[PDB]
Amino acid sequence: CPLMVKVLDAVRGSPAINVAVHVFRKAADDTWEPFASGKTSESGELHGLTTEEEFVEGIYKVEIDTKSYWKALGISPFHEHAEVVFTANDSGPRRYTIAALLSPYSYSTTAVVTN
Amino acid sequence: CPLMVKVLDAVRGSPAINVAVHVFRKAADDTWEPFASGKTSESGELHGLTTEEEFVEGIYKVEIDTKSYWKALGISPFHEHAEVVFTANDSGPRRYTIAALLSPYSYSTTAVVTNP
Amino acid sequence: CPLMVKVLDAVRGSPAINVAVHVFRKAADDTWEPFASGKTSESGELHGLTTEEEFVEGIYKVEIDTKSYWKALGISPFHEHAEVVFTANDSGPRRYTIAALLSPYSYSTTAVVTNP
Amino acid sequence: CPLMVKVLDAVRGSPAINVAVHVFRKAADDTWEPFASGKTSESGELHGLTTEEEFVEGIYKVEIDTKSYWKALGISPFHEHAEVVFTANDSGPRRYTIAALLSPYSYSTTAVVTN
Ligand SMILES: O=C(O)[C@H]1O[C@@H](Oc2cc(O)c3c(=O)c(-c4ccc(O)cc4)coc3c2)[C@H](O)[C@@H](O)[C@@H]1O
Ligand SMILES: O=C(O)[C@H]1O[C@@H](Oc2cc(O)c3c(=O)c(-c4ccc(O)cc4)coc3c2)[C@H](O)[C@@H](O)[C@@H]1O
Repeated sequence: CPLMVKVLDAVRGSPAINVAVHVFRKAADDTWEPFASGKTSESGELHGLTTEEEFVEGIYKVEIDTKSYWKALGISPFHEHAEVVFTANDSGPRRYTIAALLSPYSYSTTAVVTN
Repeated sequence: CPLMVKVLDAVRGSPAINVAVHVFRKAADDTWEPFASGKTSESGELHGLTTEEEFVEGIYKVEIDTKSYWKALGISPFHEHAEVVFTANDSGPRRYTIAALLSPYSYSTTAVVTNP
Repeated sequence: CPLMVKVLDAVRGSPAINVAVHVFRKAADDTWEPFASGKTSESGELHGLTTEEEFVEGIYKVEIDTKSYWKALGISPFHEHAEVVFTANDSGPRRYTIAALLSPYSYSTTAVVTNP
Repeated sequence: CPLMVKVLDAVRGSPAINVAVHVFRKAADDTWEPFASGKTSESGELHGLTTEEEFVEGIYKVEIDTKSYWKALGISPFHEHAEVVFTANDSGPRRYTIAALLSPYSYSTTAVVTN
C-alpha cells in the first residue's frame, strides 16, 4: 500500500468514518485527473487506493470531503473540503500515509513517509 | 479588511515571513479565477488583499505557497502548498482570518470568522 | 509585554473568550510556584500577565483551563487543561506568545519567541 | 490495551522513535504518582502501558520527553516536554489512544477514544 489516508475527528475524539476521499494526479496540461477514491472505514482509514506500479512520481491531490462529514453530524463547517497537495518522490521512503485531523473550522494534516 | 492571512513557523517559533499567498474565486464556469495575491509581512500577516465591495459571495481558495517558503530557506518540504477552500459571505459580509501553522511535513489551518 | 497567551476555538471559528490561564514557575525546591494568572479577552488574548523585571529566567508552566472553557459552554471535553512547559529567558530576555487552538478532544499549541 | 500513545515527527514526516513517555495518576493528595512508562517503538507507538484491571477512572498525565528527542537530532526545541492531562471515564468507549504531533516550537495532541 504505497498510499494510505487516515482521518480523525477532533470534536468527538474518534476516527472519521465514511468520509469520501478523492485522489487526483496532475496531468501534463496542469489539470487534475481522477486517480483513486474511496470512503474511510470504521477505523477512519482508507487503504487500497493504488499500487506501487501505478503510483509513479508526480504531483497528487488528496481531497477529503469534510463538508459532507460535518453536515451529516448536524454541524455547519467552514471548509468545502480539505486538500492535500504533494509531490511523490522515489528518493524518500516507500509508503505515504496522509493523516488529517478535522474540526469544524480547522484541519491539520501531516505526512508520515516510511519504509 | 475582510480577508487576512496569518502564518506561523513551528520550526523556528516565529512568524512565517515572506510567504506568498494566492487567492482564487470559483467563476460561473466552475474554473478558479485569480482573485488577489500578496506576501506575509515581518509579522507573518497579510493584509490588504481585497475590499468589502469586491469580496462578494463565492467559493474562495487561499493557496499558501509553503513549498516556496521552505525551499527559500533551503529545506525540502512535503506539500506543494496549503490550500484553504471555503464559501464566503453567504449570510452577509463577514471578516475572515485564515491562520496557518507550518512544519516541513505538516500544517494546520483554522479560520476566525467575525461579523462587523 | 513579555508573556502573552492567545487562544482560538476550532469549533466556532472564533477567539476563545474567557479562558482561564494560570502560570507557574519552578522554584528552587522543584515545586510549581504560582506566578501569574488571568483570562482571555473578547479577542482571545491575555496580556499583562507579568513584567520584564519579574519574568526572570526559569522553567514556566502555562496552564490553559480548557475543560472549564468547554464546560462553561456546556460541552464535555477530553483534557483537563492544556499545559505548556518551557525554559524562558536563558539567553537573555525574550518576548513569548503562547498560542493555542482548541477542540473538545484535541489541542495544538505553538510558541512565537521574539527578541526585543 | 486500554491506553496507547502514538508520536509523530512533523519535521521529518516520520514516527517519533525512542521517545520516552511517562504516565502518572493523580493521587488523593493532589500529587502525581508514577503509573507506567516506556519508549516509543520504530512505528512511534507505545503499547502495553497498562491493563484494563489497573486503568481505573481517575486523572492521568502523559508526559512525552520531547526535549530529549529534539536534542538528539541536533535541534534546540521550545518545550521541556509535552503534557497530556485527562480524566479516564468508564462511560465512553474502552480504548484511549493519545496521539501527539511534534515540531520544535509546537505540538498538537488528540485523543481517539474507541471500542
Ligand atoms: O494582531 C492581532 O490582533 C493579534 O494577532 C495574533 O496572531 C495569531 C496568530 C496566529 O498565527 C495564531 C495561530 O496561528 C494559532 C494556531 C495554533 C496552532 C495551530 O495548529 C493552528 C493555528 C492560534 O492563535 C494565533 C494568533 C497574536 O497572537 C495577537 O497577539 C495579536 O494581538
Ligand atoms: O491502523 C493503521 O493501519 C494505521 O493507523 C495510523 O494511526 C494514526 C493514528 C493517529 O491517531 C494519528 C494522529 O492522531 C496524528 C495527528 C495528531 C495531531 C494533529 O494535529 C494531526 C494529526 C497523525 O497521524 C496518525 C496515525 C498509522 O498510520 C499507523 O501506525 C497504523 O498502522
